[PDB]
Amino acid sequence: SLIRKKGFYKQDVNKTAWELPKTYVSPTHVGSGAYGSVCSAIDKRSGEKVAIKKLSRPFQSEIFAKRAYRELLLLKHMQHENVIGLLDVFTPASSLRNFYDFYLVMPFMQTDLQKIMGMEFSEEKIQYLVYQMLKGLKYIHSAGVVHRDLKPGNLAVNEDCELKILDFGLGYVVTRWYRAPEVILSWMHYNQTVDIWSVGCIMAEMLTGKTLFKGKDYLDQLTQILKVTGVPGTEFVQKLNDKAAKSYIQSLPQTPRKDFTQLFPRASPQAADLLEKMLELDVDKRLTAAQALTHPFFEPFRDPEEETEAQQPFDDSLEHEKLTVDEWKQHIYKEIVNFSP
Ligand SMILES: Cc1cn(-c2cccc(C(=O)Nc3ccc(Oc4ccncc4)cc3)c2)cn1
Repeated sequence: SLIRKKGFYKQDVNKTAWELPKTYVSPTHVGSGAYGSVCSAIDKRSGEKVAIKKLSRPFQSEIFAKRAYRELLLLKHMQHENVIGLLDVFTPASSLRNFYDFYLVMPFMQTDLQKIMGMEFSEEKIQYLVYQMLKGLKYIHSAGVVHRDLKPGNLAVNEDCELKILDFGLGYVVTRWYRAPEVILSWMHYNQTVDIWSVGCIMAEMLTGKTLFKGKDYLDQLTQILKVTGVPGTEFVQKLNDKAAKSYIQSLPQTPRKDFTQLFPRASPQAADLLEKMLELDVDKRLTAAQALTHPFFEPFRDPEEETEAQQPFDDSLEHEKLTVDEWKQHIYKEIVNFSP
């Protein structure tokens, strides 16, 4: 029996106890989150900087354990340069009795779009960033995984504006500025283009420095959205499965739509055209990621070779299962043992 597996040391990070393999040195607090915390560290085998997320009591309930397992599997499955992935995964535990937590090792990302937002970007920087976003989205979408909560805080960037999508595939009055109207209002069934709406919202915010859509409640956010999209016509209205929402729309002053040239008076024609095609209420007309990648806005950067798809769909399998915390610990433990970098 052991206290922790050999080649592990104990060190305080941000005033909590961490247990790390010897190969990871110089841990430095990065952030504390809702289900874990993150430090940066150096892999002395190569001197590369990595992020390490310590899961916080993942085995306190079945909900917590399923969540932790899902994050592990989603990170393991995706292999794309614009989608954050798994470099390593470990636990200091030597047994199931000793198994209390585990750690995920990922490439270190300096910051994210939320921290460098607020300000107006050059259209070339917007081109590069949004192109990377759409490549990552095309990949996870091709694996059958949607994000559903894409926002600037979910888009990590390093100093060279290399971008990785975070937190893919996961009440009160939480902010929903970047969520698609069909998600907020559940007035028709959604598809993968829910993320494309978010891209539009983010791109607009880069062009203007101002958040496109806010509002204290869902009705106010809808009013702000219709200011931009215009009140939709009968073709869209017929697709609503919410009869009260349909009646509400048909009873509004029928305000026409766009001149996104007028809405975004400093954007290029290609930027405004792409925004027009992403900020589209009709979920069957809104661009997919793959279609948006073909748009003239990305011509200076476009490389179809980089626009890869996942070779296999994301496949779990236990996603519907209702198991005990002990069984979830068994499966997670197996996955950690079987990992290979
Ligand atoms: C609860 C849940 C989470 N997930 C999930 C799924 C897929 C990816 C991530 C994720 O990006 N996680 C992640 C993001 C940022 C992290 O922190 C950094 C900080 C700096 N550089 C790199 C990573 C660590 C983990 C999380 C599914 N269910």
